[PDB]
Amino acid sequence: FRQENVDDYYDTGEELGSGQFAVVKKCREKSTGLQYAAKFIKKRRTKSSRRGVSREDIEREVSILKEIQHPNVITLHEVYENKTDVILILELVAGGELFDFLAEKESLTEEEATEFLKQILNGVYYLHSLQIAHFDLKPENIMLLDRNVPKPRIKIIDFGLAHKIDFGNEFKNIFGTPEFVAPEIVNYEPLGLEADMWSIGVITYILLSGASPFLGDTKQETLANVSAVNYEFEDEYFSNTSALAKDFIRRLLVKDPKKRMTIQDSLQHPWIK
Repeated sequence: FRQENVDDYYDTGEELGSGQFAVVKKCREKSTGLQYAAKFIKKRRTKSSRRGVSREDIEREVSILKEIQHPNVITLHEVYENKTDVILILELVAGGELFDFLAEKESLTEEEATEFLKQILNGVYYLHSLQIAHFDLKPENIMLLDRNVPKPRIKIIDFGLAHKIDFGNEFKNIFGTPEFVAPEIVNYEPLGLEADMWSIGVITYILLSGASPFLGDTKQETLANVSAVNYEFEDEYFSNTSALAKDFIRRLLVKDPKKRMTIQDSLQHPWIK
């Protein structure tokens, strides 16, 4: 990573958002005048510390980002590091959240939505081809490059929990928002590409109905619902949803990961064609 001072080449600006471990600010590259999204990740000081992110976890997120290159995935521009932080100069998005964009339009044809879901599936497809499990697929991580265009492109913007599946030993923890994680995760079981697919199933469900399939009033209720895979298509929301759509969701939200559709099967699915 570049050991120089970010402030020497970029002019940080307004804060765009915060996370338990990071804070992304909008910056302007001095020599080009181009805008970027600088993500500040505070380093872990001690192995016993519960604060910050271990340089290994940072290493992992940087390598992944450095490897990927797809229209539906954020791109990494530069990486700076100082005494306390590791700054990732990331591509800057302007369209906002996908779900904020859709939730501003009138009715959204079941097909008009599939066009967006198709984009997501691609990005995931790309990632999975390189054997990369995103592990943090959720609305908040799905924005739009530009919202003032004929066919706005979606971008998977975060890669913190992203893991490269290596033959041999595996990981077990690494889980994100309860509302979107898969049962394998909750029960701390062997993880794979299946988790991402479960996530996709949840996205599509919310995408079409506007309701979460496992969102409890409290983190514990949710995890409980997820663990029990007790979702349902209540006629109050899924009354104007095709049979194929529900089938598509059913094949994704299944407890046994081996029986759960894969990114390829989902693209071959008749609801996507």
